[PDB]
Amino acid sequence: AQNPNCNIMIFHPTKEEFNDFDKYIAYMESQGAHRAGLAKIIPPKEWKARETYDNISEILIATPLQQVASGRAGVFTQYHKKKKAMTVGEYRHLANSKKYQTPPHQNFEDLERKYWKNRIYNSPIYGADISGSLFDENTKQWNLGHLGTIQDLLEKECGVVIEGVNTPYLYFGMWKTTFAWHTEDMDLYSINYLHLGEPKTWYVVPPEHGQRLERLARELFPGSSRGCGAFLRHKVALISPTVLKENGIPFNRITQEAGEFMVTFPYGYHAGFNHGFNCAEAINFATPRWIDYGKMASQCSCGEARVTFSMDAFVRILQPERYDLWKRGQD
Ligand SMILES: O=C(O)CNC(=O)C(=O)O
Ligand SMILES: [Mg+2]
Ligand code: NI
Ligand SMILES: [Zn+2]
Repeated sequence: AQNPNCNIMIFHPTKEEFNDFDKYIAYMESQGAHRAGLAKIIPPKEWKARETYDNISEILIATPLQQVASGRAGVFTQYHKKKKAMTVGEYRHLANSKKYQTPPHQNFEDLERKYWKNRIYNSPIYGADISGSLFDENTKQWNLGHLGTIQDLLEKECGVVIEGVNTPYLYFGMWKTTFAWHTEDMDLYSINYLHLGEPKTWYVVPPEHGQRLERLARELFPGSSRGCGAFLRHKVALISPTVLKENGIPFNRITQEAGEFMVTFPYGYHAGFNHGFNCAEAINFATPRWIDYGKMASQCSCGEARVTFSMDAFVRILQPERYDLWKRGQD
């Protein structure tokens, strides 16, 4: 069995290997990369996403989100308070202000320590989930707006044509902006490209051990767990590496830098934080190996998770027994 300890693997494809996206994902899986839940892909030196980032300041962040924490430093939830619209140039200035800028630090490990010590005492503002793309249309390799769609994959594997679309999203971050513990909708893959700026630290639980994280989360968030049998779908709970280690939960960590891709694999729980002002692009995708995970994915039906239009067909076709309850939660 390849990668039996479920370590995060780092790949360096050549320019020839960077042509065929599906083939390279399957290659990484042949080497056991999915066992970690997360892999890093460093593009060949010949590749670029676009020519420059000099002209992005007028992008609008219609609904910036202030991430307010409750709990203790290692075990907390966050809610998202909506703020007034601002441009990416305005948001960048805000991120660099004395109130929000990254503190002085020695290295990524010192900054990680500072994040976990101090996160709860601040409320950073995240420009998340903005439909759009920063890949140039002429970039033919690993262009996150030109991937094969999940609807086409379902149709190819199962024969059923469905409605829905699959487009990328932009994330503008600052110091301490946080992504809560989650797997993707319908336990899909994700791919995330860090276009510019400061790093993103990731934590990940191997898919084979996801239920250990879920059991811990029910213990640590007992009100939330009574409210919903899949409350991590709400994407609000944080648990620190120290707390995971104290509770014996298998996990790994890695820091993504600008110019690097990360892939999350089906049912790979992940969480993390941004080091300072940055911009990422991410999208969900599927492969044949996903279908079995999609059929078994948990679902939130309490009303909180509320998701895209395109998840309807995935539930309806893959999970017909659950569909009526799930759809009630959507309405
Ligand atoms: O970058 C972020 O805030 C969160 N991204 C992801 O969870 C992802 O790419 O799957
Ligand atoms: Mg612009
Ligand atoms: Ni994710
Ligand atoms: Zn729920």
